[PDB]
Amino acid sequence: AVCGSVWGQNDLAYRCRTCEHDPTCAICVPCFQNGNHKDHDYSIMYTGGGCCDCGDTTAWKREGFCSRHK
Ligand SMILES: [Zn+2]
Ligand SMILES: [Zn+2]
Ligand SMILES: [Zn+2]
Repeated sequence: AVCGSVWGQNDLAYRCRTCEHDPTCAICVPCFQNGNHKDHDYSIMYTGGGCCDCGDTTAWKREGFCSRHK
């Protein structure tokens, strides 16, 4: 249902300003790759570590969920 990926400080992840509900939101690289963000305002970057928001309706717009957590 909600991605259980976690990553550390020096691990890349994705922000998407089109899909996020808060600037602190982020999704893991595989969730980004398996979703649809063309023409979105997204950036690969470091986030200080985190837990993936893919699948969480409180953190991420449903249209931005990957195929595996939709
Ligand atoms: Zn997006
Ligand atoms: Zn994920
Ligand atoms: Zn996902």
